[PDB]
Amino acid sequence: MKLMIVGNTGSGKTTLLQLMGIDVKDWPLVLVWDFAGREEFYSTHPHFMTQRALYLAVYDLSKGQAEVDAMKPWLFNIKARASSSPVILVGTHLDVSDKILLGFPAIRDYHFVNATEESLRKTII
Ligand SMILES: Nc1nc2c(ncn2[C@@H]2O[C@H](COP(=O)(O)OP(=O)(O)O)[C@@H](O)[C@H]2O)c(=O)[nH]1
Repeated sequence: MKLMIVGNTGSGKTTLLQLMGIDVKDWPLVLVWDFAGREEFYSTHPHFMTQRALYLAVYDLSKGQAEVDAMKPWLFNIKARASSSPVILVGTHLDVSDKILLGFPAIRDYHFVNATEESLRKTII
């Protein structure tokens, strides 16, 4: 369960959390979301978490075609949250390797990267 530490900027939130723009920690049940202020707490209304989200669904492409299949449930939950929500599939680990669901969200594009060096970055719109 969650502990949400809310208050205007400057109130003591971060210093209080002595107890042990958004800072999510685990406090050893074991609980902590620490919000800098008003703007940051507003941003996490469920409306925004579901409806103003652009998703990168990232998978490791060198395990095979069961990790494009471990991903279908992600794509199904992404759809449960909001069914119009854009998704960009990215398989990583191109450098190390020898399928793409036409129920699923609006899959915007799909890339094959080596996530480790410069060569997607513009498709992110
Ligand atoms: N060769 C190669 N290694 C990668 C690539 N992407 C991630 N890695 C490595 O694989 C591991 C994956 O870790 P990480 O980036 O933390 O994965 P995360 O759990 O999804 O956040 C790291 O050691 C990376 O150095 C890639 O595209 N190519």
